[PDB]
Amino acid sequence: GGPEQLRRNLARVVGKPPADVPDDLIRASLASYARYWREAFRLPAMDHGRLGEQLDVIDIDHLWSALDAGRGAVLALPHSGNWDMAGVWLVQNYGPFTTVAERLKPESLYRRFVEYRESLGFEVLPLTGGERPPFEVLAERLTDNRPICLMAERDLTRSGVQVDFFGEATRMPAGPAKLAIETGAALFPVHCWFEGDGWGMRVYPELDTSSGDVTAITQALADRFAANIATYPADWHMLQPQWIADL
Ligand SMILES: CCCCCCCCCCCCCCCC(=O)O
Ligand SMILES: [Mg+2]
Repeated sequence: GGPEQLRRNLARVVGKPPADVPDDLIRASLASYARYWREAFRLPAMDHGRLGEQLDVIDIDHLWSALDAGRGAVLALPHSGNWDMAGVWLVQNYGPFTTVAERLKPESLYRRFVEYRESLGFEVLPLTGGERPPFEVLAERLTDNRPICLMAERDLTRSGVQVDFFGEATRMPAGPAKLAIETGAALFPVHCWFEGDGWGMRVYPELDTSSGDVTAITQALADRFAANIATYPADWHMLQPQWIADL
């Protein structure tokens, strides 16, 4: 989609026609987008121990307490800030975790990305073409009282859950809700953003699963993502189509 699709996505976040999205916001979002890729370049070579010691996560005790209760946890977050840096922080402060990635094309580029995240200490499952269904591995991780992390605000396929997002229809993956219902794992929304020259991260209160309804739960997740993106609009680098009307 590139910058023009980014402008159109920011138009929803901010409630204005694409043409009226503030110039300063478009600028900051492109700078934020550039920063992610500049950090991805060097992140495998940074001092991960130092980063784990010196960065903080607001309300990380949410997660720790879910793991003290033996429940496992689903950390669901949007494409904001540098989520790979948060992953480094979790690897250093808790240990390796499991996640999931679209099997991009070409396979050589997919492998580049796998190597990148594996060098950060993550276990990355292919969304397609792996030995086992990713869901089933994830559920086994949760039942072993482990955290999993899922990028959770975009899934524009037939099986994605339709939710309202900044007042308009989009689709988000059902996995986070499905996994929490099936395993009892706590479903924590997470947000990452850029905090000056550093990184801001927060774990939010777990989502109520009493409804047993994937669509209601995913809507609550979307609502929290929308509130967090609204706080740091420039850090949500969604340059791909997000809302259904843009497909
Ligand atoms: C604040 C608590 C720790 C949060 C850690 C979250 C780590 C997220 C890691 C995601 C890795 C996969 C991202 C690539 C997927 C894609 O966009 O195709
Ligand atoms: Mg309840």
